[PDB]
Formats: sequence, structure tokens, C-alpha cells
Amino acid sequence: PMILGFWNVRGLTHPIRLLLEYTDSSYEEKRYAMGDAPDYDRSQWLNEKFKLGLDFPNLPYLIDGSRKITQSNAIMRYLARKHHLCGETEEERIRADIVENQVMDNRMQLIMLCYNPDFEKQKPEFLKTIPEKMKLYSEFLGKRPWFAGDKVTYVDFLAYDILDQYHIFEPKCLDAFPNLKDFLARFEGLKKISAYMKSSRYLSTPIFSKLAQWSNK
Amino acid sequence: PMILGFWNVRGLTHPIRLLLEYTDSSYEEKRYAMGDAPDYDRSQWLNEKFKLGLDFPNLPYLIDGSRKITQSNAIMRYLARKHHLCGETEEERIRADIVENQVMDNRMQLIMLCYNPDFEKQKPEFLKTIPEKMKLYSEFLGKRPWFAGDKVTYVDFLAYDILDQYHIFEPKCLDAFPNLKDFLARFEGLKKISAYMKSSRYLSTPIFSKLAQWSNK
Ligand SMILES: N[C@@H](CCC(=O)N[C@@H](CS[C@@H]1c2ccccc2-c2ccccc2[C@H]1O)C(=O)NCC(=O)O)C(=O)O
Ligand SMILES: N[C@@H](CCC(=O)N[C@@H](CS[C@@H]1c2ccccc2-c2ccccc2[C@H]1O)C(=O)NCC(=O)O)C(=O)O
Repeated sequence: PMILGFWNVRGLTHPIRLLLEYTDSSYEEKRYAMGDAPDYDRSQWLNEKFKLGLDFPNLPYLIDGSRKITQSNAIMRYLARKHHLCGETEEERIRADIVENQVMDNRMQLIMLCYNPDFEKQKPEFLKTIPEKMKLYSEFLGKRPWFAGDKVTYVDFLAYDILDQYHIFEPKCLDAFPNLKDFLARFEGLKKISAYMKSSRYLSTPIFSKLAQWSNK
Repeated sequence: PMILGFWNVRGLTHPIRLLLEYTDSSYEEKRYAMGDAPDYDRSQWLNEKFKLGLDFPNLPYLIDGSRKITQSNAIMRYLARKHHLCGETEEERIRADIVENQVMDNRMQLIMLCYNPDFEKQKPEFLKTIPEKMKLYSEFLGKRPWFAGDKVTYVDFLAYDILDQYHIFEPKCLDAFPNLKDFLARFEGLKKISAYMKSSRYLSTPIFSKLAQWSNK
């Protein structure tokens, strides 16, 4: 089958695992473990980093026969093309493009905070910024059922993940945004998703590696 | 015409300024200035950030008729689709997907180094990771004229920019990789490119804002 490699955390790989399940892909996973502080040993990965034939070795990676991919967005697009889960008109394409990239930004902002030695003192400032990020997603989605238009596309998988993470981080963050709360429930409502969430494979937390200041164990 | 908005620095917009020229696009730019220390006023932008009707306001932005786009990668792909500068086959799409995302990683690595107060401190070590970064681009490219394959595609504008930047940072970083040096000369040799580099509109430095520790002026 296809091999997905990543750390044994949700990290930035949730969308992929979700999309592999949604599409009924036949895949196996390799979940590398990181050791504990203070050294946070990475040897399980490092032992094979340069042995897998990857052009730009990194995690996550996807091996699909002779096809070897790295970079999460490139893996997401590869599986989207295979399964017809890309936008179909220019307008959906542009919406898809923007959201892909915007998710990445919002993901990096969370990371910078959670790996900041000053997490606890930085936290208050970060919180204040949340309602503005969510408003932008709320107004972008509006009354559409999904981010790109009328049909699920790979970008709903990225959007779900990041909205779900901010929601774990600040549970009351979606209170003001009905259509967001509704998008979460709709997504989780998809038959394949629903069934995966009850599976042995489901990995929602920790979100971050042991190095982080939040959701690290 | 189209409007490109961004700071008056090369930043991460080089690839879009290059592509507008290559495609002979009719564009004007709004180059925002940041005031100087100690408050580095961003008011010129901030006064209109939410008045442009962008979905997720940011810089760069492109306005193209009724289309309004943010996210540099999204602007790049929009222009690529508009001018047929995308990969044509599955192998070329995958190669483009990976490179697009890898360039962003290598970009963030540089930015992250350049915005650290401990810059001078960190240079040395950063300087040793370079050989390995270049080697990967070099092997990936191999004997091909362009990164996706047989034809110039938008990712070549991305690859050009980051190899250019690394080369400004470490003038000798490419002596070991002649195919990369050849790629820089072939890109710069493109007709519309050459003319742009001698024009008043060309902005190859500074790279970073006044905030930065290198290429900040
Ligand atoms: N742009 C690329 C990003 C590739 C990359 O940096 N990968 C990390 C793991 S991803 C990492 C992470 C590691 C552990 C736990 C969490 C994270 C995480 C979470 C959210 C967002 C970013 C992160 C990141 O901090 C990794 O360990 N790489 C193998 C290595 O360096 O040898 C992508 O989109 O695919
Ligand atoms: N992922 C997005 C990124 C959008 C974004 O963060 N833009 C920065 C300017 S880009 C910035 C920069 C500002 C000044 C000088 C240099 C940089 C820079 C250079 C290289 C790489 C990244 C950077 C960045 O540090 C900004 O000032 N935004 C307006 C605002 O937030 O209100 C994209 O790909 O387009």
C-alpha cells in the first residue's frame, strides 16, 4: 500500500490522514517516536531520513509506488488530483489556493507561540488575536457548505484541522461564529470521517512534539 | 491595469514582480513604506488594510479586474494559470508542488535567521547547512533546463529567487554546483527578464525590512 511517514503526533499531518481515510486509500503508516527531554532523540527518523529515496527528505512523506513526495501541501494536492478533490472552476481554484496558504500562516502563528519559552507570558497577547482570525474565516465561508464552493475539496481538510486546533486551544473561540461551528459538525459528519474518529488509528492529540509548551504529551 | 501591493523591499515578492514582467502584464505597483526606528510606522498600509475588499488582508496582494488575491503562492498560481505556466503532466505537477513548498521552507529558514538579534552569533552554523540545501536543489534539477521539466513554469521564478538570495548571503555557495549557476544565467537570460533587470522598476535589495539584521537597507 501507500506509506505515510510522520511523528506519532497530529502535528501538520491530520489533514493527510483524514484525506487518506475519506478516499478509502489503502495505506500503512510509519509513526516515528521522538525521545524525551532533554535530548529529544530523533534517531528513529534520522536512521532512515536519507535511505528512502526522497528528493528533499522531510516529514511527512508519502510513498506511492515509485512516487515519493514530501511537503504536506504537495502530498495533499497529489491525493486531491488522484481523487478529483480540487476546485473545478477558476473561482474554486483561487479560493482553494488562498485557503491552503492562509491555513499555513495560522498554523505557523500557533507553533511560534507553543515553542516560545515564554509561552505563558505570551499567551494573553495571542488570545486577543483569535477573534480576528476566526472572523476572517467566518466571512470567507459565509453561507457556503464548504470553503471552495458547493463541493468538498482538499482545502476543507486543511481548514477543519486548523479550526479544530484553535478550538482546542481556546474552546470559546467559535461561540460568536455559528457557520464555523456548523462547518466543524458537517465535516465530522462525513461518513468516512465519522468512522475514522472511532478507529484505532485516530490520533487527535498531542498536537505538538515533546519540545512544545502546550499539547506536547 | 492590475495592481500589485507590497512593501518597498524585495521581501517574498520578487517572484511575482518577475512573472508580471515575463508575461508582459499591464500592472502598476503600490510600494508601501515603513517609517524608521524606533516605531517603524506601518500606517501607510494599516490605514487601508481593511478597505481594499481583500478576503484575508495581507501583503502582497494582487488586484486583477474583479479578482482580489492575497498569499504569494496563490498570486503565483493565479498568474501561472492565466498565462499557461503550470506543469502539464502529473510528473511536472508533483515536481512543481514540492519545489513551491520547499522554496517557502528555505525562505522561512533565511527570514528566521535574518530577524534574530543573535544573527552574527547564528550565521556560522547557518553557513554550514547551506551546502546540503544547495546539493538537494542541484540533484533535483540534474540535467534539465528548468525545475518542472522541459518548459519554464512559475516554480522557476520561485527557485530563481531563493537561489539568488542564498547566493547574495554566501557568494560561494554555488561554486560546487554548476548546474545551479547555469540555471541562474539561463533565467536571467530570458529576454523580458534581462530588460527588467536594467529598468527603473527593478528592486533586488534590500531584501528585508529595517527590522532585519542583514539586507535591511
Ligand atoms: N513545510 C513542510 C514542514 C516540514 C517540517 O518542518 N517537518 C517536521 C515535522 S512538522 C514540524 C513538527 C514536528 C513535530 C510536531 C509538530 C510539528 C509541527 C506542527 C505544525 C506545523 C509545523 C510543525 C513543524 O514544526 C520534521 O520533523 N521534519 C523532518 C526533518 O526535519 O528531518 C511540510 O509542510 O511538510
Ligand atoms: N504567507 C504570506 C506571508 C505574508 C506576510 O507575512 N506578509 C508580510 C510582508 S512579507 C514579510 C516581510 C516584511 C518586510 C520585509 C521582508 C519580509 C519577508 C521576506 C521574506 C519572507 C517573508 C517575509 C515576511 O516576514 C506583511 O507585512 N504582511 C502585511 C500584514 O500582515 O498586515 C504570503 O506568502 O504572502
